[PDB]
Amino acid sequence: GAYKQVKLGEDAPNSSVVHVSNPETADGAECHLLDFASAERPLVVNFGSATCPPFTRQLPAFRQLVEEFSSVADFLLVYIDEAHPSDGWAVPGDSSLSFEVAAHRNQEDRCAAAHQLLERFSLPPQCQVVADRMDNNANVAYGVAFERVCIVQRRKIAYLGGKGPFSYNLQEVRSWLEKNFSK
Repeated sequence: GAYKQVKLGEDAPNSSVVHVSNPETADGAECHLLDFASAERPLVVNFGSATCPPFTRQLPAFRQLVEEFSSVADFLLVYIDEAHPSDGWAVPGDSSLSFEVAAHRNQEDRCAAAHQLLERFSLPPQCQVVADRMDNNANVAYGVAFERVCIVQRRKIAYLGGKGPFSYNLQEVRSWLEKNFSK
């Protein structure tokens, strides 16, 4: 109504997004989040942007999850609005892991930033990538505060990272996957 609040167990919002080609569908094609979900296979959805350090710091660990589990689970990176958009002048005095991105003007800018991200962090095609639409519908529906992971299973939210200081933890996602595939 006036605000959204998603929780564990609820139906996963079928947000509108745009494909970002990640070759080994047409680049920029419109699609929906649940287009990437299949049978009882978990879909691990990782929301963030290049200027969000908690997100980029764990992108290598995300890549490893994709490598270890893509035969049994699907992976989707949803590129949202920049956490810390650049103004182009100030020089990060520390060498930083990720790269600067200015505030997106349009969908093309957001898709371009996702293309930059995929190259910088060596994400493989099995890590499917989309960009949120410019109305930020996926960001708002999934309650993302700069970065979040949601695992969708059987059309419902099976895992939803919390709001604590260290709630964004891809090794907790690893644990979920280990449990799901264990006897």
